[PDB]
Amino acid sequence: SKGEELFTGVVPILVELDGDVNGHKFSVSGEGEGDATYGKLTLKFICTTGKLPVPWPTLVTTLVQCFSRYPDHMKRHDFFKSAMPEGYVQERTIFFKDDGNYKTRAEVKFEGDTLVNRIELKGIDFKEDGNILGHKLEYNYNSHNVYIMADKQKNGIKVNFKIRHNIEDGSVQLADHYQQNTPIGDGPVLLPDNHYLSTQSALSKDPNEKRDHMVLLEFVTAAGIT
Ligand code: NA
Repeated sequence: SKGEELFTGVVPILVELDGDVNGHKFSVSGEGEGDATYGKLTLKFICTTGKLPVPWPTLVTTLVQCFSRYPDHMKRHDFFKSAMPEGYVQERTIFFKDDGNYKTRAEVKFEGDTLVNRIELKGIDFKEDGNILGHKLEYNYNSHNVYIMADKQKNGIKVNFKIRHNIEDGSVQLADHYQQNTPIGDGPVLLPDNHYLSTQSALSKDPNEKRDHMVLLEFVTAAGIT
């Protein structure tokens, strides 16, 4: 409705994250655009503090599900856009198997015509020689499904899914994601029936960019109903 009409065209996106993983502090700034009509996201992220101390793929999920394409028949299940423009809080705990965890809190809302994702990330219990702090993950990203359920008690949603990061030896580093989103405003939101978002992502590098960075192209579509 009101929220849905804010995404019918191309919307500029800004992402700002401050992180601390095992005491390694860093900041990331991202810019790009989203076109929910095609579930399309294009963004470029920059580590503004120097070298990123964790692998870029591990930050992908943290670094705007309101850009998902919801088929017309599923639009009544789109919580994310319904919370706009006031926005929502997105919180996650990401458990890296046999390693540490990230806890994140983000506020996603409009500032003017720009969709902004402001994030604080805290990582603890990482192994200094593990796949994360040791940078043993390939610079790529597998397709992932996100499973969404209503959470009535918080007037929001609960989300869970698995991400499998590719290790450079051919193995896999699992990152189990637990997520909750709650509206910032007190207006009504769409509480959905169970469904999922199917996402595909491609990571690349800007050949003229010398700062540590990540270019991302992502397509996201809601599914699972009718
Ligand atoms: Na402890």
